[PDB]
Amino acid sequence: QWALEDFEIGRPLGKGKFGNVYLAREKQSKFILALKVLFKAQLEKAGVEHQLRREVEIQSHLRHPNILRLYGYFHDATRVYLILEYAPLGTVYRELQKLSKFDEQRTATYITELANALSYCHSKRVIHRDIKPENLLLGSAGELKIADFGWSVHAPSSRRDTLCGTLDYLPPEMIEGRMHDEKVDLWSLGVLCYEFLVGKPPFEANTYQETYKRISRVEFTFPDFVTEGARDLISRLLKHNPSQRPMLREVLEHPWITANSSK
Ligand SMILES: O=C(O)c1ccc(Nc2nccc(Nc3ccccc3F)n2)cc1
Repeated sequence: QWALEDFEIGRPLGKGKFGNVYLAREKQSKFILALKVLFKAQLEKAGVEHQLRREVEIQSHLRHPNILRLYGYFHDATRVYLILEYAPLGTVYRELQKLSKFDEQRTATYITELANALSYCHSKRVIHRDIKPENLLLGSAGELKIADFGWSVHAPSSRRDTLCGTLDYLPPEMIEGRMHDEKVDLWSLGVLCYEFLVGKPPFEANTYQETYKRISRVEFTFPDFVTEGARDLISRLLKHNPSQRPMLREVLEHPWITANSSK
């Protein structure tokens, strides 16, 4: 069992509504990790305790290269602490703001990485991971890690979309006040891919109700440059009916994936 003084604390990597993630290192081994700090006073207000409590339980059990590993958890009085894997390269979000778009090789690789994570997660009976770029981190060299977990944290940047970066990634079934099956995730995949190539999500709009309009009615159009295998994958992924959406492995199999995927 750990405690706060077992750790040296660096800068905040990102600041959230319930707390902050700090760069840290265990004092003895001098091994660097990321410490999520949860103020716990917003935690009651927001009515989230027991959930989080079993969430550390679940995510404790998740081992994947494309999933950020939760090493441990502890708490004191005012704060809960998640001891996390450190991802040196930061957010795919700032990367995407850097380049303004990715290419098909990068994109295809990220998408297979993600598909593996979600496939793994499903086999572990875990659904509805938050895969929007803000929640995705970059490991040692290029590798892509799903952060999720602690409700969303940001490093200072852009400013533009703050949130209201929200439902672009929400599926019609979720937004529409209904339940969801594992297939929720494959909608996000579609959206992600689009963004990667385009630089913006397919449903982006200057009002919430209009974004909704486009999502639930699945109204989205490709710029000239998007290749059609890309189009096929995306169109195949974004379907009002969950049942018409591919299974993950089918996604990995997709011809365009295999074509440009470095993995
Ligand atoms: O800003 C940067 O250069 C930067 C941001 C993050 C980072 N690595 C990391 N590792 C593990 C967890 C974690 N939380 C987190 C922090 C901020 C936003 C989103 C996050 F999910 N962030 C490295 C650099």
